[PDB]
Amino acid sequence: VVGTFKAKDLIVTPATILKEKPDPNNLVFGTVFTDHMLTVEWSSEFGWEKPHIKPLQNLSLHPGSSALHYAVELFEGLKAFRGVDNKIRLFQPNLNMDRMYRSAVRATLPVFDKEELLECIQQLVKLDQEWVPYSTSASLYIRPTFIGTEPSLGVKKPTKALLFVLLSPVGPYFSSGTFNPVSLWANPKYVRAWKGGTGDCKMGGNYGSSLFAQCEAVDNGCQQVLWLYGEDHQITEVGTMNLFLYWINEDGEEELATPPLDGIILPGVTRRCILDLAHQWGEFKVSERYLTMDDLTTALEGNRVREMFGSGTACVVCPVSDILYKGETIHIPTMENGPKLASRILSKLTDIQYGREERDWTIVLS
Amino acid sequence: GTFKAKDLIVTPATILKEKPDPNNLVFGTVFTDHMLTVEWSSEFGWEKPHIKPLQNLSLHPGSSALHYAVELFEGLKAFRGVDNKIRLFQPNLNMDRMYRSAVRATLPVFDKEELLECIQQLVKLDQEWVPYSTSASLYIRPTFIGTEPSLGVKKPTKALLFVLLSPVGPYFSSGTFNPVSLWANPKYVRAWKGGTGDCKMGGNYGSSLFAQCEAVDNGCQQVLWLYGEDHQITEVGTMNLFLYWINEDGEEELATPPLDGIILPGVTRRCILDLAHQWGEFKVSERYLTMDDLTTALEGNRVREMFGSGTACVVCPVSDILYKGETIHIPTMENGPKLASRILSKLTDIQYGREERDWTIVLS
Ligand SMILES: CNC(=O)c1ccn2c(N3C(=O)CC(C(F)(F)F)=NC3=O)c(-c3ccccn3)nc2c1
Ligand SMILES: CNC(=O)c1ccn2c(N3C(=O)CC(C(F)(F)F)=NC3=O)c(-c3ccccn3)nc2c1
Ligand SMILES: *Cc1c(COP(=O)(O)O)cnc(C)c1O
Ligand SMILES: *Cc1c(COP(=O)(O)O)cnc(C)c1O
Ligand SMILES: [Mg+2]
Ligand SMILES: [Mg+2]
Repeated sequence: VVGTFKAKDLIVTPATILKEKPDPNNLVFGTVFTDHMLTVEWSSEFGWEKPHIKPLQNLSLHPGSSALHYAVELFEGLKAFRGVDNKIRLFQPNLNMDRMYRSAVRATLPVFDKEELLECIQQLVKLDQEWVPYSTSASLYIRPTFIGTEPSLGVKKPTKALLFVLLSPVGPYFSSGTFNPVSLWANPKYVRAWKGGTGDCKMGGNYGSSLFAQCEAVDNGCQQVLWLYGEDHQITEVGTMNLFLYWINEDGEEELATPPLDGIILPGVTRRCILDLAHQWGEFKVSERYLTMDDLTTALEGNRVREMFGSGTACVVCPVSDILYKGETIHIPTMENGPKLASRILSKLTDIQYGREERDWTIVLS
Repeated sequence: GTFKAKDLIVTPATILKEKPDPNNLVFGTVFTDHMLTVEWSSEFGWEKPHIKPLQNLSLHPGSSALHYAVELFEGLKAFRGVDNKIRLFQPNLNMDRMYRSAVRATLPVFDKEELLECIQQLVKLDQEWVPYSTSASLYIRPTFIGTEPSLGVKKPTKALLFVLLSPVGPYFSSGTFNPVSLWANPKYVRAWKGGTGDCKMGGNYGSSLFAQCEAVDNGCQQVLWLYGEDHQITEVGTMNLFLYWINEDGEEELATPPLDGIILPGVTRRCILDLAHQWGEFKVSERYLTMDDLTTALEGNRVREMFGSGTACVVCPVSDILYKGETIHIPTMENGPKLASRILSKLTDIQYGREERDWTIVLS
């Protein structure tokens, strides 16, 4: 019936008692939640209900809900930043709405009007705007979440769903607020995602399967998993981050390389932004290309590697110092090379996020 | 550690729901009066198990089951016998598989015997829901979810184990073989080497819905899951795949894909392999089967039967595969189907207590 919900229909139930804000320098990522959340119910029978902004509450779900049985679920991750000018900005949020819509279609969750969801998210951040931290090293994490709630054990396209948005204040990625280079666990026994799978979507099913390898990484003194793919051991992603390699390539050219979007790579907003910046600067070759462990070890032997880093909303730029592979520790000289490019990218993205320079990539809160 | 069945806290419902007509049941849509719930935390371990009225779950919206598919499930049945004794069927294999799935999911381990006793006590309390029909059964859905209120992608420090009961009818309303048409599109891959395809983890299923919709759009009832450059035939929807044929060496053979990481080790699959091995009437091979193997065999009139196996269907004969724009006929229904019928008769006779078997347990 109701094709899609509208921000103009928002029903706002303000909280009576507002919670004390956390210290932005003693925050664990995604553990502290703001006063309010967005919820929107859908059914096949009646379509989208009116959207609600209401106090953070537990969800009341039928125990047969397909999100709990068949991972009929997806999420997004984007941030609000309090600028040096005290204006709150979103960063490329229409890219998150596009990616969420694409994920919903592949999940068989009901489609929604992307502009109306973004306006609902803006109104939620506006209401909880004092949760956007007063710190140029902290931000407000925005977690749109979309779950199948049909009370049927049939493996089927859902006839009931809930779209909701949580807000979580977060500090710097590492407590130190400076580059803490990560050690990676590279075990080809595990595969994050495969050709013909859903690795290019933020569907919950891609993450539950990763926890065992992450635990093995921590057991072996590593902070993140290096996700290897195929007989040639392609390096694909670092934990929940896109993978960048800054090196002299096989042709002796200075190059920033990242795996191509061939179906096993999550198309990161950060990844997109870094490729755009590197293209704009025009100071070295920019290549979306396959990179193997043998490519990397051959390059290290030839002193051709400068930097390796992950990219993502949570870290921005996460330098890599070491990879544990085939029972050996392989040193990556990222931190002995500045890291010049990683630092330059972090400085440029944070200058844009916190309004130190104007950009088409930011929207001031409505 | 573990919860213990001896600690069960039973809160009976004071209002009972009307039992459904056993001949008008939609699979997994009707739920019984009671459920099992058991809370876990890293801090305190397993809480006492509860049998209480079916209720909504109250979950923190940050629960890792909702964000990162930190979840697994099982599927097994209780059957009201011809002698009116309620029986479970190979339930220890479900407990083994659930335990193994929990380890792969990084959910907390539990005592398999304690969970089975808790399930028996739940079915016993709701035993009148086990249908009065030799074509209907009580579906048992153990479910295990991460309830950590954290957006970190991490091993959960909070979890809920629960069990739902759902009365269900025959797989097809007719209660006779309705052979399935399969949609074979290699662009979709159910599972990969180094993934979780050999575990009943929720994450393996959410990704499948789009392909299932495409199957139904093209007049097919199930997806044929193809893998690799050679187009291995792996599974049929949520069922293991059996091929009864004359193999390349001219030998009568029952073939099924091997457990190399992309196959869910079905209880029904296990039972069928056990029966075929016991009978000793033909070769039994856990081997790769490709679309080219199958079409070469069909061209040589070497195929007898193809069927899916699973708790829901038992034996699901396959009549056709839509592949590369061609409808490929499988002569299953023109060959009896003799083996499919024999397997269905044997397993249903055991389930409904028409013959004694080590595979069944009479309810606690
Ligand atoms: C072996 N371990 C892994 O490979 C691993 C994987 C993911 N990780 C994250 N992490 C999320 O938890 C969530 C997250 C998204 F996408 F939700 F924002 N991004 C992420 O980087 C973090 C993290 C996140 C935020 C702040 C500090 N640390 N650390 C890891 C480690
Ligand atoms: C393109 N479509 C597919 O490939 C497809 C997939 C799974 N399917 C099931 N089905 C579950 O829905 C659930 C289920 C488990 F495992 F939970 F018991 N088994 C299952 O066979 C059913 C079904 C189940 C019970 C009764 C009648 N029909 N039909 C399909 C079709
Ligand atoms: C979210 C995510 C990324 C990073 O995407 P951003 O939009 O830059 O936050 C990378 N890899 C995986 C697997 C992800 O889920
Ligand atoms: C559950 C399941 C089966 C069948 O298992 P049974 O124990 O026989 O019910 C087959 N394949 C997949 C993918 C499954 O999830
Ligand atoms: Mg519109
Ligand atoms: Mg041929």
